[PDB]
Amino acid sequence: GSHMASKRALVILAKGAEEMETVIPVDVMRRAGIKVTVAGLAGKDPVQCSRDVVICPDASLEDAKKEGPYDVVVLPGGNLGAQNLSESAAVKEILKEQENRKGLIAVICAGPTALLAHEIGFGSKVTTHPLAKDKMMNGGHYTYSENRVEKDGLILTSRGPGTSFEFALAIVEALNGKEVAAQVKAPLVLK
Amino acid sequence: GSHMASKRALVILAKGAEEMETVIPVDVMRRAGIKVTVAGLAGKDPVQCSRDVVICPDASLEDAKKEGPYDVVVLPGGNLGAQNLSESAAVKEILKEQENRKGLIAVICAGPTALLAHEIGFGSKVTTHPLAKDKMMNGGHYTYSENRVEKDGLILTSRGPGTSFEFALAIVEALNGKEVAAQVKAPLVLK
Repeated sequence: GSHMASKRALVILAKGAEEMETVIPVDVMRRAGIKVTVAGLAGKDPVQCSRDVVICPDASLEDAKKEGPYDVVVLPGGNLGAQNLSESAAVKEILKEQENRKGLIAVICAGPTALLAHEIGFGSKVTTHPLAKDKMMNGGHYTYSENRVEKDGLILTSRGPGTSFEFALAIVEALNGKEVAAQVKAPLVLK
Repeated sequence: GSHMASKRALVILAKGAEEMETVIPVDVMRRAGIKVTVAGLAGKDPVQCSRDVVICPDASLEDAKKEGPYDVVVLPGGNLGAQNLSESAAVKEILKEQENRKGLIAVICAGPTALLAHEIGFGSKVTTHPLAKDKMMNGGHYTYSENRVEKDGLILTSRGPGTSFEFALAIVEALNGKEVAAQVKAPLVLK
């Protein structure tokens, strides 16, 4: 078929998610032509984020989970967002399936602690927000990195709001290649 | 009264606004303790942004306009967002009042072309997204800058999604001072 990759992303949006860490990847991936489904963890109703920005999901996770599999599953950070994701059986199942099928998992900031909660990617080199380091490293199930973006095979992690553009472009690069990522980067006026 | 500034921001959210350029300033200003009202240009219902992210306003502009004045009026970019803002009599009135009372106006990316439409801040040094330069400069009503953030008195402009953190921190600095801006910057993991 076509040499032009048509890819799909699942972004899981929980109450208390960091809104910048949600919107930057969604926007940047859509700029790349990735079909992104913003899926509300609890359901389809609008989601109150960490600084009270309210984002309306495209669908409930309930419904979006049925339209899998996805080329990447994306978890934003935010302490409460990460907590909610960590407590979710539905999220456990999706991550496990994604890992089982050798699909990309991309998580940022406090997000990676959801990987810890769900026993996903043990033994990976991972980064997190500096403040989430101890939580992530409790039990020594990973090797820690200070890299702004870290990609260890199909486990892609990043550090904070300030690494969100780099994180999103790394996802684009992994799904669609370097040239597509360069195209999307070009008008962003990034440093 | 208190030596600790309690400040208020009005962010005007139009259909087709750039969602990153909306959420980054809202989040960053709220991190600073600024009371931010995300006001929907057309009303209080959820607003579809440039890459289809849907953000629920705190209020209609109709209602928020009555709770003025604000310490800063913020206009995000996005071509369609900027167009809608440029066509709005309500926005014209708010900007004029803000300029008349020597209050801050902060605009990013395509956003500054709304200043042009409304004849706001003529003779200011301003920047825009590179692609919006010609539109902004039509009629020679401003002096152009390539600075990532440009502040000419009470007219603060910036270039794109990639300058959004710098733009938001500049607003924080203008309202609450350098130390508050440093506090907010510290955990962002910015380059």
